[PDB]
Amino acid sequence: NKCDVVVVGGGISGMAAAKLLHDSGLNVVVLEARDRVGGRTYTLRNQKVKYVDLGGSYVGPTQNRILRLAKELGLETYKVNEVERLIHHVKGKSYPFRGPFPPVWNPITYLDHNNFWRTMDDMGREIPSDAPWKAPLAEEWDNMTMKELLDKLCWTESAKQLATLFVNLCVTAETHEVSALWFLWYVKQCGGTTRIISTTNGGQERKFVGGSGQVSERIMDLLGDRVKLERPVIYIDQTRENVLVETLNHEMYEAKYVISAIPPTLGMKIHFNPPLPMMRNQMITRVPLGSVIKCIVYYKEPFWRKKDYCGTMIIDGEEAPVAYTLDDTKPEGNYAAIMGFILAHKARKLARLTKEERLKKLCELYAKVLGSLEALEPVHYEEKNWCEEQYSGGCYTTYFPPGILTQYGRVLRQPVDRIYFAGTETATHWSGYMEGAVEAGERAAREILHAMGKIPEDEIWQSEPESVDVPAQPITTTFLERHLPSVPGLLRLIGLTTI
Amino acid sequence: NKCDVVVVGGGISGMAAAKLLHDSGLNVVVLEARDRVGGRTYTLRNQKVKYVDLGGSYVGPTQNRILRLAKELGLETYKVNEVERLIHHVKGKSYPFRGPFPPVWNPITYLDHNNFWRTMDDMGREIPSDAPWKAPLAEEWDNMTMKELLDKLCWTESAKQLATLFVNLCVTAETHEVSALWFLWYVKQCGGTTRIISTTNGGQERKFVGGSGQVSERIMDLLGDRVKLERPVIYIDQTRENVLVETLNHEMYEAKYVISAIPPTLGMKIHFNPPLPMMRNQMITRVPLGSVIKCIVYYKEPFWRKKDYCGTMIIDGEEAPVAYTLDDTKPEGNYAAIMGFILAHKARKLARLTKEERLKKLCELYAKVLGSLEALEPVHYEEKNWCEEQYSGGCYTTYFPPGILTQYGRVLRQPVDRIYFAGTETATHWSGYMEGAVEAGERAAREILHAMGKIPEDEIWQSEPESVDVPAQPITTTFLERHLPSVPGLLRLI
Ligand SMILES: *[C]C1=C([C])[C]=C2C(=[C]1)N([C][C]([O])[C]([O])[C]([O])[C]OP([O])(=O)OP([O])(=O)O[C][C]1O[C](N3[C]=NC4=C3N=[C]N=C4[N])[C]([O])[C]1[O])C1=NC(=O)[N]C(=O)C1=N2/[C]=[C]/[C]=N/[C]1[C][C]C2=C1[C]=[C][C]=C2[O]
Ligand SMILES: *[C]C1=C([C])[C]=[C@@]23C(=[C]1)N([C][C]([O])[C]([O])[C]([O])[C]OP([O])(=O)OP([O])(=O)O[C][C]1O[C](N4[C]=NC5=C4N=[C]N=C5[N])[C]([O])[C]1[O])C1=NC(=O)[N]C(=O)C1=N2/C3=[C]\[C]=N\[C]1[C][C]C2=C1[C]=[C][C]=C2[O]
Repeated sequence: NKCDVVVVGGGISGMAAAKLLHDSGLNVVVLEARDRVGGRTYTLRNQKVKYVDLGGSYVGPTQNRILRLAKELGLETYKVNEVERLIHHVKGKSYPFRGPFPPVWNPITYLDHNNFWRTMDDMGREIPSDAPWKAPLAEEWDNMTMKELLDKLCWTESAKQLATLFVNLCVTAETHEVSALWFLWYVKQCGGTTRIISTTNGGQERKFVGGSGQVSERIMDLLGDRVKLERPVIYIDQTRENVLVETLNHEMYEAKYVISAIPPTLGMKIHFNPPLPMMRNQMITRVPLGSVIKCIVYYKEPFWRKKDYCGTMIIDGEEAPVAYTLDDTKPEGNYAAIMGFILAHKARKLARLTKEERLKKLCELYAKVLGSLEALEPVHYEEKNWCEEQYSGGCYTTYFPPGILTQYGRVLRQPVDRIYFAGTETATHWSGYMEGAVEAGERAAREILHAMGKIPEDEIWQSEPESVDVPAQPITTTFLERHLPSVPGLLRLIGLTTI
Repeated sequence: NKCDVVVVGGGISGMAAAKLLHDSGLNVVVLEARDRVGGRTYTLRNQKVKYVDLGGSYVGPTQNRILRLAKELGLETYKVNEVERLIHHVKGKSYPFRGPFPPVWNPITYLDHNNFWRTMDDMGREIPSDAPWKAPLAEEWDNMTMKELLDKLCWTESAKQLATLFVNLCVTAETHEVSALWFLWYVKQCGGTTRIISTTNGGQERKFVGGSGQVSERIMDLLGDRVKLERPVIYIDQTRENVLVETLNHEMYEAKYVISAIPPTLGMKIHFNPPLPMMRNQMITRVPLGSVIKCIVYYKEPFWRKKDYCGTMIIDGEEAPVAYTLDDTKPEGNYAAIMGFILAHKARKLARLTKEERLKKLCELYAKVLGSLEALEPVHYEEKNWCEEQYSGGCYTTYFPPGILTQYGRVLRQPVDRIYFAGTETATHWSGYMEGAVEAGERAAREILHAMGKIPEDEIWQSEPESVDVPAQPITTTFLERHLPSVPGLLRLI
């Protein structure tokens, strides 16, 4: 029945909002639709895998909020294996390489590639993290898909192919489905292209020893019985003095304040009284989540290490079920495993097959890519298709189709009376990640502490001190990288010497 | 509690599905979220307007299902006023014309305009009505917004402006928000561009004497207490023998079968057990509805008629709140009124203003466009912003963004166990219209009669005889129209 704040959803965002509110002295109830916490993070434990993240997993430098929350809860990180060579597989052939980026040899191609990654960052510098619709060319960029932007920028097929795979990997969606403004914002707010794509020194450097699921789990341990499992919220009433929140299993909760810590579109699953304002009413129907299957294939040993590969594969082409892999072996060197994502339209297509048919297609790809028969000899397999989840809607996160971010963007974290909004989609730094869930969660909680007159307005957005355990190297460019011209740029320099 | 079929939603689609099922002898319950029926149709009555459709309104030839259901319920149509000249207002100036299409004088422009309309129809002829994702070039067309198509096709800004207005009017959405495939399908499935845009001989020929809201109303009359108002469906259980449907106000219903007669995306408002299959689970998050405000300004007389205008204005530019108008005067010649739509991003912008501020912006525009002071002298005003409606989501209908129709399109009317799907979005002829709501309703009903073994498989999709009251003239082109070249075409010949 009664409390200070009801928090809808017990994902990392929800759970962090509740921990902060509870730490301040308030009575909080967490209402969770599922028979578990973690939401888009999930750690499976059985004797074959010991543990494994089937959802959100990677953390790295500049993500200091999740690093600190998890450290306070007693968790450690280990480094993802990047000791040996990465592999770029392209037109059915594998090209090993070190350093974060696959090298490019053809000099026209090299100019195209260097110029695309650079323009992404150039364009990002014009887009404010906390208000992407305020970019100078916001309308123009939002009225274009990433497919159109790529068609314009990329003067070689090789760059366009690589860029496309980047978009798919990064946002689990096709280039033609996403707003250019949105995607450009999404990359910028993670610290730019290098930070977002890297293992060493980037978004993929690390994982939690024991799995990311322990973050949500351990906050539930702190909160005890204030977390209610199997309580899908169906109904929110704001017409009376206190807010009434109703659940499917028929309970009623009453509070001063609500934090909604669910995917924006999952707000649809709740009936509102009074009705939502028009903008939010239509916004929650415009913001789908991408499609992905996360697959892990176990082997008796990390056999790729012996051929001097780390396990990272960037695999091109339509025929490949999985376009990106990472070593998923434990710190100890056991439970050898390759993690792979089946992305976007391929998550839709290959969902038709059986678990076993997917296992096979993957082993056959890895065998081809790593050039190793051993890859046909898996000891175990685990997969999750996030597309089938009623209480996630997809993964990793929410994408914005063309024309939406500028028309409805401002509305995402605009409070509706006594409803305040968390969830990683409303974050301003690493939105779409476990990091952004922690940011949005703590900031929504702090918005309420302000409404309650417990803290000053200037205390709502709070900066985070850098992890001492996971420090960030700065992102460096070279002189040439900065100043070498585009393909159209070389061309113009040729039409000018010739005259 | 118990019955044969629960129909979720009491719009025209739901209501037609229930009428048919009940006419067969089955026990049907209609569960309606609102305190009224009609859904996206709504007739307001007060002394000032007598009656007015604030939602779906127009009907015309080739829409035989709505014509017939309405005739059987005792309704009549009248013809929308198109006796005097239409007006094309372009770059701040008004160009009156007769015939369906605003004429084009500059010969390069003429070739661009003729070609754009013609390509739309050519493209449509390769898109199957009942399966758009089976068009030969389905992926290509679906991976492109209408904005990209228009940028390719249109070699003059005048054609591109006119086409863009056409897109906004027709689907209440911006050219950059919509799949090319989807919009091209939408137009073809209404009989092509001429059919969809015309008054005389098209989708805008007619209205119902008394308002279109009487269709839903009268069916509720027939069904009496089988219609439950203020029952938002919150939960559907298919795990047990009979389907269990729960409502917000706390009642439980039990049936052999469910028809869902709501906007696809409004399916999100319902928790399912078992969970929906993956494709539908995601699909219902990918399919928004457009944004529109329907506005009707009353005048003591239909003054435009005296200046030899009918009331139809096609108004260009960003500054104009309303891009399209029609005469909304009653058949008798009284309650003079201009109906106008505020479309797409203009619905979102102008929603910030007050009712009165919108009235003024509109009167000033009409005064300018009709060139009459009388337009500044309104006697009454009514408007509805469909964007604010929790149980509609927007109007007129659902649009498909790029890449969605081919990836999820096959899933819209695929039954989920014992749930079958109606609502105009699942129609194959005038989907998006009251006509499609009737088609999808009767066909979802007939799918259940088949599941029950009451009718053969070949009787699920049934053809409709032509209205004798509202007959269709055939769509004609001229020799020149067919064979005159594009702009790039003239160029190549040079
Ligand atoms: C799924 C996923 C996967 C598979 C993967 C990934 C991901 C995911 N990610 C993401 C994450 O996870 C997220 O962000 C988080 O988790 C979110 O959170 P939040 O905000 O809190 O929310 P959620 O979780 O969802 O929660 C919610 C809750 O609620 C509930 N509900 C609903 N409804 C309702 C409820 N309740 C009551 N009532 C009602 N009505 C539910 O149930 C829940 O619980 C991630 N992240 C991170 O951080 N990391 C990672 O790793 C991840 N992952 C991903 C990754 C990827 N990566 C990649 C590779 C390479 C690359 C990339 C990217 C980019 C670039 C590159 O290069
Ligand atoms: C809104 C609108 C407007 C404003 C206008 C218009 C329209 C609209 N339209 C459309 C119609 O109306 C539609 O289609 C119909 O109505 C639909 O129906 P259905 O399918 O049945 O569905 P609905 O209505 O929505 O219903 C549903 C129901 O349900 C319910 N719910 C929900 N949720 C729930 C429920 N329940 C229980 N539970 C739950 N959960 C709701 O509430 C409801 O009731 C139209 N149409 C026609 O036909 N006509 C007309 O007029 C119309 N409108 C329009 C028009 C326009 N036009 C234009 C001008 C010129 C042009 C155009 C177009 C194109 C071209 C051109 O040129």
